[PDB]
Amino acid sequence: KNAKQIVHELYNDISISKDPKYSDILEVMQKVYLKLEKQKYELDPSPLINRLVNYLYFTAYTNKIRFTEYQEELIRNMS
Repeated sequence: KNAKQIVHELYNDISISKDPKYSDILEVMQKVYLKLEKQKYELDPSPLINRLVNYLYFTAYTNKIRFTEYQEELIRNMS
């Protein structure tokens, strides 16, 4: 699984939720979606994915969000 594939898979599963607590995460991820298509991050998406992974845990803490095991697994894949 490459960066683009995992991000898309997580985005898709989170949007299935239909819980407003995830709206801010989805917002951030759409921007990550697009940046992954760019040249720079095409070569090395690592720094971008690391920022996303760190953002996910930080915001999850701040807003008391819980991810499912299925979602946590995908995040682990990213880290």
